[PDB]
Amino acid sequence: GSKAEKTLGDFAAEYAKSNRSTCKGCMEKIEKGQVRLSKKMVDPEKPQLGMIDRWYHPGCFVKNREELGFRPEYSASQLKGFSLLATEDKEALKKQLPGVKSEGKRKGDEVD
Ligand SMILES: [Zn+2]
Repeated sequence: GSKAEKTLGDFAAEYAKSNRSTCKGCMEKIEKGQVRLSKKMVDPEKPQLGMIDRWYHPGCFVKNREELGFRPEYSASQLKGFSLLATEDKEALKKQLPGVKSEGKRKGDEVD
């Protein structure tokens, strides 16, 4: 099967469908109807349950980005489903954690 271009295959973004998600970045519950992010990794406080989709707030996932293992080549523009958020949230995620384009992600010479 073909490789993905919208995600690096390690972290995700969506609106919070529920208050059942809790931010591991500060240990407070994530609010329904606003953005929530997660990373896939084995939980370091309970490794026995294996790789989980560990949830974080829009501020907190940037605060621990370097613990989560982000690099500029694959910032918030490489989260799952990021493109389906509102334009103001897509801008605000990049404004805190922006991705490098110099790899040739969009030159204006792809489909044009
Ligand atoms: Zn938080």
